[PDB]
Amino acid sequence: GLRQAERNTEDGMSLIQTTEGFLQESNDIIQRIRTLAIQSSNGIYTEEDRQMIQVEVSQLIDEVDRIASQAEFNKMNLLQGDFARGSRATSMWFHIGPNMHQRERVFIATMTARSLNLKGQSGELLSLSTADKSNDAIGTLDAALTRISKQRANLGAYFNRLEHAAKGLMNAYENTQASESRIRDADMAEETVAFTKNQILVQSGTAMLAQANVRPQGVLSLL
Amino acid sequence: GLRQAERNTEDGMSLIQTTEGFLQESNDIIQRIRTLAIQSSNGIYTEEDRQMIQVEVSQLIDEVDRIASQAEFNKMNLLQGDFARGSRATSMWFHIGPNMHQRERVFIATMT
Amino acid sequence: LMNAYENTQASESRIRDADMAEETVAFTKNQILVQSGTAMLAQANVRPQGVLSLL
Repeated sequence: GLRQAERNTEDGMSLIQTTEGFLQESNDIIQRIRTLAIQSSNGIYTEEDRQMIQVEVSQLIDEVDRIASQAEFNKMNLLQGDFARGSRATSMWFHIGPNMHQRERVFIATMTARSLNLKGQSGELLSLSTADKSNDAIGTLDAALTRISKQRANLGAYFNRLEHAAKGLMNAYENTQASESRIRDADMAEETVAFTKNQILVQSGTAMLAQANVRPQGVLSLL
Repeated sequence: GLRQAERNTEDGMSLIQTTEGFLQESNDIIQRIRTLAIQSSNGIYTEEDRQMIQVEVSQLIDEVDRIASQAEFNKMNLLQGDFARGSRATSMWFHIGPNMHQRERVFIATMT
Repeated sequence: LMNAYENTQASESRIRDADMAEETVAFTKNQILVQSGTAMLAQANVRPQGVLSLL
């Protein structure tokens, strides 16, 4: 059980790292969006230039949604929110122990464009078409960065806890294996000594028996 | 009696070794929270940063409690205080000897 | 995609690739046990040889 639990913990660690992998790209894209919004707020650009910036924003919000709906693991989509706090669809657990309910729960919040305020509830994207609604567009991008960073911090906490659990599982496995060996495993030297003593005994006994069969022939001389 | 007592000694020794191995990782974790606390005391961090490192703090405290409640031996928990000094639940005696009595108590403090 | 590739390859190696250290340890233990077992079998083969001294 300890060996299997160590393996399971290390698999879950791999899962956490592969989720943080997509989280990194999401963070970088949101940061680029914030830089573009800072640029667009300037008063020297006309409406056409802001429209080009909006084309860029739409194009690299679409792939944010792409990572949200495609960041996957072994036949499990991760960032859709199936393993969120209030999610009903499913729950994610790690069996990190060798007996009964030695499990743990891991939460991954929604990371779709809707949840990050990059997309409206009706499907409209965050717009940089004019200065007025692009000046406050930063006020949603910093919140999106904060949410992404908070999820990353949660994932890192799970990472560290799973590392400590794996090390402890390995130590406990070694100690328990040693303890079991000291009870079931046989010491070769002492058992060999006993076997040699018994072998000498059986040879002596069979020699003495064989010489004991010839004892009663002495009476035959009387006849 | 002596032959069996030596086996009793070595199995109690194994139990002690297992307990120490369990406590090792808890010591390391507590060191980690101490480092995190020293980091958090700085005056440049904001409240949200302190909260997000408190996330890791909680994810370490629950690990400590998990280790305390799950560190087990042959059908007996150890770190939960069952074998403490004032503990009423049970007591531990190692029969390191070939005749009656010759037992020695071993105390394990609560680690919750 | 490159990041996902490296992470998923790490996971696959985690699940399938063998650890040479522990495998070598087990192999060594098994072959020592094999040597001891064949020595004991050879020794047990000549064990009933002491009976014929009675004849």
